[PDB]
Amino acid sequence: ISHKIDIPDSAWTIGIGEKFKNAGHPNVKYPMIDDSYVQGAPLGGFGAGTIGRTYNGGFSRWHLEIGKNKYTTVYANQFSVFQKVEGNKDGVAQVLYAGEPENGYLSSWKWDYPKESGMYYALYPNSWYTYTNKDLPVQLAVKQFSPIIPYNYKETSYPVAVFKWTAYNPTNKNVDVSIMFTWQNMIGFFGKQVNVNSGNFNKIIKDKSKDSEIVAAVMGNISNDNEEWNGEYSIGVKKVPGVDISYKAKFVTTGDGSDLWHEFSKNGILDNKDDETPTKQDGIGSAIAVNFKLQPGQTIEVPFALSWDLPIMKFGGGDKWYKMYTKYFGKNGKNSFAILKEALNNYQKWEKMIDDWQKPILSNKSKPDWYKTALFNELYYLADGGTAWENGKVGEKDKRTNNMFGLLECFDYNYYETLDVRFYGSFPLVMLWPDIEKQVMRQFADTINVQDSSEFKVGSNGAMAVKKVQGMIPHDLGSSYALPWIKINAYDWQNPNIWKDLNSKYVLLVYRDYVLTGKTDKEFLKYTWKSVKTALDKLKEMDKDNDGIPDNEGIPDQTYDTWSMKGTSAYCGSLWLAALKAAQEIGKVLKDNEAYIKYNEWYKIAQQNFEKELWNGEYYNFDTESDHKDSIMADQLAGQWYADILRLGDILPKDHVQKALKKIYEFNVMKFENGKMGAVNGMRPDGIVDESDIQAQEVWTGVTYALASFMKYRGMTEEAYNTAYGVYKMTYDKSGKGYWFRTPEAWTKDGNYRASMYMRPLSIWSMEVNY
Ligand SMILES: *[C@H]1[C@H]([NH3+])[C@H](CO)[C@@H](O)[C@H](O)[C@H]1O
Ligand SMILES: [Ca+2]
Ligand SMILES: [Cl-]
Repeated sequence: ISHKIDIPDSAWTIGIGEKFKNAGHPNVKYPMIDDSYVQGAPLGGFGAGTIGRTYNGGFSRWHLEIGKNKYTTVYANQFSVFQKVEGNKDGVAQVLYAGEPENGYLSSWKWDYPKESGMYYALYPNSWYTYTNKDLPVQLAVKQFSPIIPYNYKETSYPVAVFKWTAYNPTNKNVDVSIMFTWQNMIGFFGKQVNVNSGNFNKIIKDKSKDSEIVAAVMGNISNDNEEWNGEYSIGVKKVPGVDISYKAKFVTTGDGSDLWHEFSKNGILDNKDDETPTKQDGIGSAIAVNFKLQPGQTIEVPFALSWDLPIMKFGGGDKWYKMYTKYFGKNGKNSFAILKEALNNYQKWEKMIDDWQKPILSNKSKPDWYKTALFNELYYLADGGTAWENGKVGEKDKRTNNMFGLLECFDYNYYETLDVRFYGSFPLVMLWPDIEKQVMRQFADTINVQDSSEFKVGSNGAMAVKKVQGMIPHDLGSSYALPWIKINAYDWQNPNIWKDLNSKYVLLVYRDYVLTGKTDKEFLKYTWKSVKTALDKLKEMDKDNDGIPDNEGIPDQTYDTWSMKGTSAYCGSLWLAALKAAQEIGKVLKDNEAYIKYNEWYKIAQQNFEKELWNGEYYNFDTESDHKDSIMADQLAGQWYADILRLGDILPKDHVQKALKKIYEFNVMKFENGKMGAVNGMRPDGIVDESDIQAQEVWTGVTYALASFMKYRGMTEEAYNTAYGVYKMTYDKSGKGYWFRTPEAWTKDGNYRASMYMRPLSIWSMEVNY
C-alpha cells in the first residue's frame, strides 16, 4: 500500500499498537503532566484548538479548551473498516484502534486492532496510517493533515483536518470495502457547567453541486448561547467515482453502540436515518461511511474531513475572545459545514502547498533524515502549545487592527510568551510566520512602561514584590487560568522585575526580527525603539560594581530560575554585550546619534571587563563570585550566538569562542553519557557534572539545539550535528525515552524529564538560519 502512497523517508515511524519499553517519567516531586508515550501529530490550525490523534488511532489529546491539556480517548471517535471477499457468506468489520474502552460503552464494536498489522508515520503537519492485516485482503492507508502553511495566516488558522484514504486490492478476488468515520457530538465536553449533553442534536447535510457531492453530519446544540462551550462539530466525505455514501445521524455513545454497529458489520452500509431529536442525558454521535467494490489490482482514493466551529475561547479570569478563524468563517458558531466543505473541495491544493514548503529541506541530500524528522516534527508545538490568536473580545465595540497572539511556555507552567524562553523558541515564527512574530514583539514593546504596584508573594522565598516595574520587560503575557494579554507577569516563582536577562533578550529579539526579515522593516524598529532604549537604560542601573555590566545578585535572577549567579556572568554578560551592539546598530539605522554614542561607550567598557573577568584560557567562567564559578556552562556564549545570527560580528575574540565551544563539546556533551543525550547545563572542569543545583545537572533541549546551531555557524559541523543528535535520539528513537510530540524542557542523565510539551526546543529552527 505504501507503493500507492508517498511517505517521506524522514517520517517518524512506529507500529500501530507497539508497546514502548523505555519510557521516561517526571523527575520532580510535585505533580506534573505525564500523558504517556501514546501520542501523535496534532490536527488543527493556530488558535483553533488542536486534537491529538495517537499512533494507536485514538483521538486522545484534547487542546480544544485553549490553554488546557486534557488526555482522554473519546472512544466513539474512530475510523472503522468492513471487508467482504466475493464468494464468502460473511464479511469482517474492525475499528482501526489498537485498544478498547475501559468499562462500559460501545461493547458491540470490534475493538483491539491487532499488533504487527500496520504503521504510523509523521512528518508534521502530515501524518499517515497504513493497515496491512492478514484478515483484511484490501490494504488501506490514510494521509491526515491540517493546512499549516508558512507565510499563510488564513488556512493556517482553520479548525479542520482532512483524512485522505487510499485503498488497494492486491488479491485476485473482488472485495467489497467500507470505511466509516464516527464522531461523538462533543458539545459540552468542556465549558458547560451543568446538563452536559442536554440539547445536543445532529443533522445531515447533503450538498449536491456537480462534480461535488458532499455528505456531512453537523453535531451542535439547540441553544444559541454565545459561550465557550457552544458551536458545532462536523464530519463528512466527498463522493468520488465508484463509491457510494451512507450515513447515520444519531447513535447513542452512552450505550453499547449496536444501533450503529449491527448495520455496518452486516454489509458495510448504514441506514441513512436522519433524526434531529435533541438528547437530554445520553451522549450521541454521527457516522459517515463509504462503500465500494475493488477489482483485483484496483486503487481508490476518497477524502473525509473533520471541522470544529467553537468560536469563543474563555480564560479563567473571565475574558472571552473570538478565535482567529472567525475572521474567515464568522462568529456565530454555526459554520462547521462551511469549514468542512472548504477542506473537502481544496485539500489537494493544500497538500501541494505543504509539499512546496517542505521540499527545500527534504530535497537537500546533504542533511541527514533524522535532522529532518526533528525539524518538521518539533513544529507540532506551534499549533499544540495552547495557542491563542484573537479576533476580538466578545462584546467589543471599537474595531481593531491587530490580532493578538500567544504560545504557552508549556502546560505545567501555564504562561503565555515567556520572553526568556521565546528567545530560543520563537525561531520558527520569525522564519515562517513573521507577521505573528512582529505582533508578539509589539505586545512586549507595549508593556515596557506598564507599572502595577500591587504585590505578590514570591514562591522561592515567601517575600512580597511589585507585580510590574516601569522599564522592566515582563516575564510573560499572562496565564490561560487568568487574563492573557491583559494581566502580564503571571509567573510568581521568582520576581522577574529584577532579572538580568529579560531586558537584553528583548532587545536582541527586536533586532533579530529586523535582520531575519530582510533588514527592511524600519517601521518595526521605530515602533520598538523607545522600549529598547528604556530596557537597556534600566538594566545599566543594575551595574552595582561599576564594571559596565549588570550584576547578578547571588540569586536565580534569570531564566535558570533555581541556579544562582553572582557578579558578572558569562550568560547575562554576553547577552548584555550583544544587546548593546544591536542597539548601536538600530541607533545607526534610525539616525539616533546620542544612543549610538552612548551604547558604543557602554559596549567598549563592558567588553573589556567581560574578557578580563571571565576568560580563563580555555572557556569563559560561569561567573565571577559564585562557589561554582569555574563551571563550564553550555549557554555561556548565548550573546555571541545571537550576534552571529544578527550579523553583529565578534563581540568576543574568534579564537576564544572556538576554544569555548570545543570545551563545551568535549565536556558538557561528550562526557555526559558519551554525547548521546545533549549538552548538560553545567560541568566542573574535572569532567564531573556540576551538582550545585538541579538545573546544572539537566540537559535543556532548547539550549542544546541552540548550541548546535552556534557550533554550525562557527564551522564545527560534526560537533553541531552530534550535539543535536542526542536530543533527537532521546525524543524520537527506539533507544530514547518516548517524548515524541511532547518534547520536554529538560532531562537528567537517567533520561527522566521535566515539563513535557515545551516551547524551548523549537530552537532547532535556528539550525536553518541561512548565511
Ligand atoms: C518556566 C520554567 N520554570 C523555566 C525553567 O525550566 C524558566 O526558564 C521559565 O522562566 C519558567 O516560566
Ligand atoms: Ca557590574
Ligand atoms: Cl547511535
